[PDB]
Amino acid sequence: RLIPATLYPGRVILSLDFILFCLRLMHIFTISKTLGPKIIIVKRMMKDVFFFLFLLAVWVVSFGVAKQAILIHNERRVDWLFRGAVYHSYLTIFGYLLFTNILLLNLLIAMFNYTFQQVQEHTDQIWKFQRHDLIEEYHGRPAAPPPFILLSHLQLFIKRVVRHKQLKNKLEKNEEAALLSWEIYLKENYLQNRQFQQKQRPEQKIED
Amino acid sequence: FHSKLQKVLVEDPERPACAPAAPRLQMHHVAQVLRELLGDFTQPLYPRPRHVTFTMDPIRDLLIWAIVQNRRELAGIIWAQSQDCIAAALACSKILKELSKEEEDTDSSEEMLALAEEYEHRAIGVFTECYRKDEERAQKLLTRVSEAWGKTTCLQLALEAKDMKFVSHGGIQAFLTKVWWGQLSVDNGLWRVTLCMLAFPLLLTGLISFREKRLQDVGTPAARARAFFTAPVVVFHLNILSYFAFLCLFAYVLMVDFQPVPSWCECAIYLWLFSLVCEEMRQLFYDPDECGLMKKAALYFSDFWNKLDVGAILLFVAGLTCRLIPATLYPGRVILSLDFILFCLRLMHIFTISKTLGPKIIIVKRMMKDVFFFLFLLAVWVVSFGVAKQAILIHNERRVDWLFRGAVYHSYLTIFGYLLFTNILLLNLLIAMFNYTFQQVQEHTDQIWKFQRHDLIEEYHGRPAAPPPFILLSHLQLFIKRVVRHKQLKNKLEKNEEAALLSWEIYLKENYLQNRQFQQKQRPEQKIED
Repeated sequence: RLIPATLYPGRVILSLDFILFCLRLMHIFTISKTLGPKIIIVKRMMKDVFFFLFLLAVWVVSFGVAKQAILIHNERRVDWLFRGAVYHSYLTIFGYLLFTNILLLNLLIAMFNYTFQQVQEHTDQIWKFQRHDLIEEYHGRPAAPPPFILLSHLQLFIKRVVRHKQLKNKLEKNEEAALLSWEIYLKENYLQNRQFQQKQRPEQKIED
Repeated sequence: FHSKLQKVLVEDPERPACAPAAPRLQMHHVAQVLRELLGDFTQPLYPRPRHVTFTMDPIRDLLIWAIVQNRRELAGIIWAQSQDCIAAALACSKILKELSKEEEDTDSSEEMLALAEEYEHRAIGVFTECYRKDEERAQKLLTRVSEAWGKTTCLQLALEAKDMKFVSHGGIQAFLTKVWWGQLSVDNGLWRVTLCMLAFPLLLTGLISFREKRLQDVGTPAARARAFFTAPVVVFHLNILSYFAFLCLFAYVLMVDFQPVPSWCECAIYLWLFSLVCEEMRQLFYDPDECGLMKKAALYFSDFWNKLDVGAILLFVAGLTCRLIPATLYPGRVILSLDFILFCLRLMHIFTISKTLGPKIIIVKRMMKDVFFFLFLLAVWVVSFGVAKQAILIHNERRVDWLFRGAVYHSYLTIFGYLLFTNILLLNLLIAMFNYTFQQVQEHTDQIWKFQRHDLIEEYHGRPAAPPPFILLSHLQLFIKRVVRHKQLKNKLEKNEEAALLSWEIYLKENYLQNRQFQQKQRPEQKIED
């Protein structure tokens, strides 16, 4: 930005900054109950791509190389062959069918489904555990929109110059005694029911 | 065993030389057939002849006599008081599996194949008892040459006996991962290893990790440099990078360096393709156990990945003449291009190391079969509709050359774009042929891959410590040693220490048997029977 002459080298930095901004935008679905755990599993899906790229792009580029090799055998054009091979690879990607739809697709689908299987039980627990950190963070957040939040950012200084009661508070002792007695009664009921119901197991009956 | 023992008894000719009228049974006769069953790698258990005189370990021989003729209840009773009970428990399974495939029966051939799977579990359950009392002392008995079982280790028996549930225990996998690295620590990662191998001046700083902190705190600059080339993972990374750089160079000369005077990389492609086969001299030539040369050739031919590696030279077979006379441009580009394609296909073997995609390549190598016929399910109708495309055009025309290009263009357009049959009818055929053989492989692929890991680990342990580009210095240096097995996976311990190790094993075996019987008496069916 400071020196705007570096157009050709410099557009890519800001464009990839935009791409990373968009990637950071993807965190919003943790609130979504139906897609929160889904983003959770995708964050573990991300690993297989790093190597499926080496499984795909290398052979795509290889066949692009054979495309230029078909053309002519011997030529000396570093700049021209770059554009030609780029165009050939782009055409191959847009269109190859023997390897893309048949051989690679099931590799992809299988690498997916292997780690898709057996995650139904645990993702719910993981996401319902991770909810609380965001809930507490946004509880502790100021009550102003980010565009305007400066009014409180310039106002939270005088209080310091001269935990919340929602998730952690002190009760009155007289009421707490009744609460503890209620808890004692319910614990006694639970233990009594638990032992009464566990004595009825068929293995326990056979042992008896 | 009786029949084969009779055969070896009658076939030995200088045994009847003293008295041909009566055949006399001796000790070496059972030993020879026992070696035949158990494997070539072991020396004969009973020495050749050349009051009461016990042999060493007088229980192992009674255990063989009980195991061979399939005596279930005697077998456990005799094994309950054995000297070494991982090696014996694995040899008892190896013998049973070997002698349970050429019996010509369905009753005892099925009984012994199941008794082997039980001595398997005995060997597994004894070893996890040792692996939970200690960590370092639970592997020194994993790799120790046994003088009472044919001078072989407890790991080579399991590996060669097709023990699929023992070499994938976890206590076996930790020991294999430990030698996959060497003397350096394992809790480092792969990204750090690549960062250090890419940047040569990146090992003298506090980046890479180490175990046996005597060399980590007081770090010797000379030893630190040598440790990485000693490590086999570094050798593997150098090999993969060298092969990939070679393949890129071959692509480069395919692109632009294609001169009648041999381009600066023609001799280079010859020599660095020889770089693959010169190591093949080591893999094929080496026989750690006494094995036949024709058996070595058959084993090499049985490997489809090795078949692809050979097919690299097989498609060289049409390439050297095309290079020698470069006028055959139009016929000759395809040979080298398909050679590149086969090179890329051979490059796909690298993921066997990848824990998450190793078994995945394993299953894909069995996925490859369905494509051979789905091609006949797809391409034939694609070409058929391409034919109808030209049939729509005009009815009668005589242009062999022109209609070829026209039909090729029509088929290419149809492939690029048909939608009624591609996405709807064919897709689910494909997906189903996939998912049918996808289902029910979750349990076995892990065992198969964890079994196949050891061969690559041992190969790269036996590999030289130099990169393929430079490995010629050792290829020209491994000749003077010959002119005038390793201790990592097979070594001899000191007898005084071995006695204590065997006593520790005896104590843990007793504990395991005691717990096993105490826990099996508590089954509900057993309680009802009681």
